[PDB]
Amino acid sequence: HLKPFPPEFLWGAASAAYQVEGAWNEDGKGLSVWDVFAKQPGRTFKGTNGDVAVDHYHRYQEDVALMAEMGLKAYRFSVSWSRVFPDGNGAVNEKGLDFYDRLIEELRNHGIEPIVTLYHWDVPQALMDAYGAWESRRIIDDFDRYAVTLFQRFGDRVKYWVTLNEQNIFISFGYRLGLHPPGVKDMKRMYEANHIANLANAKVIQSFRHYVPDGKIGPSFAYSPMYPYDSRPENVLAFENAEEFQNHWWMDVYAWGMYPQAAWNYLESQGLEPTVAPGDWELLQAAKPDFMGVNYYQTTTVEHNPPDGVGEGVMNTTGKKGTSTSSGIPGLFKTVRNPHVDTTNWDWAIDPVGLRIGLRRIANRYQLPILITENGLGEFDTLEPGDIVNDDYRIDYLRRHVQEIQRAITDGVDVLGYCAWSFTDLLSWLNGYQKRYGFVYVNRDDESEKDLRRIKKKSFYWYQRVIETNGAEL
Amino acid sequence: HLKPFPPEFLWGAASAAYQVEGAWNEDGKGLSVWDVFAKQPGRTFKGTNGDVAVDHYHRYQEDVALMAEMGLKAYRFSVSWSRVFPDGNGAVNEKGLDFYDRLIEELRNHGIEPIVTLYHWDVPQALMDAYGAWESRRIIDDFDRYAVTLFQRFGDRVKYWVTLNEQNIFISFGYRLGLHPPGVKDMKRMYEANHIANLANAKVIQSFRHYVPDGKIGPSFAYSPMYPYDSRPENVLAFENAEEFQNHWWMDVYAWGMYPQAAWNYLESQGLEPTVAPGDWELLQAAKPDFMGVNYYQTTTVEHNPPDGVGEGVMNTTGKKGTSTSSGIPGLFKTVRNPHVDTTNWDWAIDPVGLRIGLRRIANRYQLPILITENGLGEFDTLEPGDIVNDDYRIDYLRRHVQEIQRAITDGVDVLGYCAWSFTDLLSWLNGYQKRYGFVYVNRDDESEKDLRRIKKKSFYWYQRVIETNGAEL
Ligand SMILES: O=P(O)(O)OC[C@H]1O[C@@H](O)[C@H](O)[C@@H](O)[C@@H]1O
Ligand SMILES: O=P(O)(O)OC[C@H]1O[C@@H](O)[C@H](O)[C@@H](O)[C@@H]1O
Repeated sequence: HLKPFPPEFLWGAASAAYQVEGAWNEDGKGLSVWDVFAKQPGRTFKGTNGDVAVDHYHRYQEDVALMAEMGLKAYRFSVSWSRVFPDGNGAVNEKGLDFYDRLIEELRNHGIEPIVTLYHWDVPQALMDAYGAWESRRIIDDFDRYAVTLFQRFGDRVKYWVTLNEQNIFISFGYRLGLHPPGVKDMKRMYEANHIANLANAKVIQSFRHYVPDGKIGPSFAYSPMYPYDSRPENVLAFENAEEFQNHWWMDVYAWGMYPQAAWNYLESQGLEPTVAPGDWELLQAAKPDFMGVNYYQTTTVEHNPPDGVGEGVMNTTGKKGTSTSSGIPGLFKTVRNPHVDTTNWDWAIDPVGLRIGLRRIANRYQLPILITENGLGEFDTLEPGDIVNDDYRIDYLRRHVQEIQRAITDGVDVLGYCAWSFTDLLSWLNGYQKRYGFVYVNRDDESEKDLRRIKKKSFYWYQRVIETNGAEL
Repeated sequence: HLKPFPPEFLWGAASAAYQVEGAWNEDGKGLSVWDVFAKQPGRTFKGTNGDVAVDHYHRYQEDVALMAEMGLKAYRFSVSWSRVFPDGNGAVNEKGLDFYDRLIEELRNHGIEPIVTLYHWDVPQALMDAYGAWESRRIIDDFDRYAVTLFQRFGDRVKYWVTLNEQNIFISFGYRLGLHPPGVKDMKRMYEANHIANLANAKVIQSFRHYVPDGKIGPSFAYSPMYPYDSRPENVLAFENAEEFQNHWWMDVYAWGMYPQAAWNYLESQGLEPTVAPGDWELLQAAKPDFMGVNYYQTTTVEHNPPDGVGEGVMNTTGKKGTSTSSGIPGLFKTVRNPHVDTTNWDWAIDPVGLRIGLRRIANRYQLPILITENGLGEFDTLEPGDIVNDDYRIDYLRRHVQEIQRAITDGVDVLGYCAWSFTDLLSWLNGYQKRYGFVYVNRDDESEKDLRRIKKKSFYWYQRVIETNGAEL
């Protein structure tokens, strides 16, 4: 017998500024590292970039009207740092703030709760130019100043805040895999910037307690819960290393203010552990969040990896299912295909029970409320005659995940809300447009920009009914 | 490259008073619940009991000399509460305290560190008669009077103390399985008694901070780390249930003063959650231990268990391999044979890497030092002419477990010592005498005490060499 979703459950949907806004140089916006990075030849699929994206900066009023039509309780979006401080640390651009003000007013005027994400990977290029951005402690006070500006300006209107979105992703992709700005492949630098990002997160949660005392705030972690392949003890030990190295490495710092000891020691033995200054541990431990943001898409199964074994694998860019290969850390663990779940054609696991497992792990380990900030299925959509997009695949994925959430709530996990990814189709950081996540189809592809018109998918109406029946009808 | 065992590592061996002492009615000792229980027909194998056991009460000088010959750094034993308070809570039996004084003096005169266990399952029968022993809050103050009696008498000479030894066993075997005193099969009563023992534990740790400010104290948990059968999400979820219900239910209280939420809610949904009094959480949270004691023998593998599925299983007390059957909680998990490890003739898994995994989990979850208070292999031994016992099976098991401890120390786990179970052969609570654990064979069986003579097994000389080289030579 399932509990119902609490009466004030935030049924949400989410975006990210670069992925959606466009207007990349209007009204005084400065350059971000993704403005520069995406125009480098060969970085992004068919040269796609966010100059226009889906042009939400100009079309937000139509976008919010579709949200109100849908009945969204909440909308999560990111603020573009380079719209607010074109220099990162110089004068504030009032036109930048004014757009987010207009967006929030538009949201409230329709009874939609705004959830403001502070950082979704778009640090101003000037700060990377001036001092290497996340590799310098100077970004801590610059990021604080930016966050305080938003707190003072929108705190009276925004209850829910997310600090850093998927810090493990932009640190990892940006400094170990070289796939994101700044395009670095250097684990020593990766963990230095990661540590500085941890301090930046902690500093702004501290500021938030001062400036928005009645608000709620937390980082959002890209969480892939680890599984052992089988009950072979070597495989279970590999799972212990993987969950601590991939997940606790970040979530223990968010929740407890301290890195896990075994992973630290392994980094120390390699000379990779971050530099620590007086006052770091005090700050990190004094910044408890109200919730743990969670972006979930899939679980990961691991097995034993000998000292000689797998390192970086082969990411699935194409869509040709089967093209991924095992990624690992020699001596600790390597990934392996989970024979008991389906995958998308991008080799992503379809594992809604894994969401319940991950929600249970966070509550069991930290006793924190959880806001699901991102969950969704990316797939090709066909526009059929009569403005019909039949994305039954997308409905099937979201339904099962929402079902497992309800089971998590019945187990006792405190789930504050759920933000499907995404509201409209949007620009993928690297893979262009044809892998869509939206409830609302946007009329463009990789070659033709067309007119960017919004078309309601079948999933739009499925999710309209979910919100109307507070989850009772799925 | 492995770290060495720390220079003050407590290389130990262990026993329990009922299992070893004998002299059940000598020198003013009162009856314990096990004196009474084991003499009820059908409770124990071939009617074996602790009347004589291996007569360590009279023979402790011989036994300590053998410890000294082996070069033991520490000896862990339990104090028989009914020797000290014959009626549990009245006047002290000075002769009872005097035995443990002579024992501790004998150990210190041979340079062996005593590790005193306060409770190893033998509450005096008179407290069971007066108010039902662990089922009544009365026991909190009675157990405290007894602990403080020991603290004041021996605190000057004993630095390392264990409170409750395997609370999860004597509570669940006593109140859920009906296999230990008081022979109850009632889940509601089991969790009430469990909660009272949590309070008794916290109360004496609190008293210890006053009476033995320089000592170190912890409970000792019977830890079987759980494994999922495979990466099937339903099986990983049964692992999450199993680890929380069987392990976190006790260790979270010991480390954090808090029961885990999902397990609590499942018990509440069944009317099984314990009665909580004002001030309980305050006491439980303000009694941090210096270490987590760990009794390890095996891991447990689990799979999905439907709500009509498995409950109590068949236990193996004979010695014929393949007799045990699955046990579980319907709707949460059930155990299953781990196909990737061997088992003993009693169906206990042999999983030395599981010890590393369990030690890693405790450090990762609680950041506590660990004292391994029990680990050993129980098997039939053959006494060969010339008083020779070749127990290579025991050496092999101890060697691989001690090896995995060093890998755990290298990972960063703070392991304070290792107490092999047991120093001499002793009486098994239910299994009689033939399932032997000792380094020192004791000449007796289930039918005759014979001359109870002590015979060093081959593993005696192996462990002697382990200690002499501080574990460099295994
Ligand atoms: O590469 P894909 O399939 O388009 O997935 C990208 C999505 O994956 C998530 O990790 C990001 O938070 C999103 O911003 C992004 O939309
Ligand atoms: O294997 P057996 O004979 O059932 O014994 C298990 C042993 O290990 C633990 O369960 C107890 O702490 C010991 O007292 C006991 O002797």
